[PDB]
Amino acid sequence: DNEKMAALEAKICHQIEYYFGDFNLPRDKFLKEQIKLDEGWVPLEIMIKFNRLNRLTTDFNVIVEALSKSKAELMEISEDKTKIRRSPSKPLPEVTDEYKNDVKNRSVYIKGFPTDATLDDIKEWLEDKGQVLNIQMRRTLHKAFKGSIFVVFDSIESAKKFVETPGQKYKETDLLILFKDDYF
RNA sequence: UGCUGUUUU
Repeated sequence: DNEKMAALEAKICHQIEYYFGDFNLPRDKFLKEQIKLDEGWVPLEIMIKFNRLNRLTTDFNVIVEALSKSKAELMEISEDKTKIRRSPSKPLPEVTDEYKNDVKNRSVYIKGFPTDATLDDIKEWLEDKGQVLNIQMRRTLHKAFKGSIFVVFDSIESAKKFVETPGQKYKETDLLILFKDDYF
């Protein structure tokens, strides 16, 4: 059962690091508010209101233990273990031309998922395909999923590898895979 | 990053 706990804690790490990451934090009004009141410190009481974390755990001890063993070294834990924050060692990148051009060059468009596909289905599908930093499910005005996504890879190398892999499928369907540069 | 809408159409 120590095995299941370790796997649970990896997920908790990944989820919280996403929330405070480069691809969510700057567009996350609710998280931004909480981050201004203390020196970046946000209480665990408030973090467990985030739905994906909430399904993983509501136990403070499990979250604190997860982030202590994390290899990303993004999150710090307060002295009293009640609050977490993004390390002042990891500032948010200034959104420059260089930065956005660098993100664009490793961002990929994929179309051909079923419209009833969930984020968890897509994540499962992307597991062996390279380090992915963001998944954006493209939606209509009324919030129906189109069956296309934008994915941001860690490096152009890992994006290129993926884009150049021949006949990629989601179960049944052939996928259209394009650099976001090539999509309009 | 992105996406979205924006009548001094």
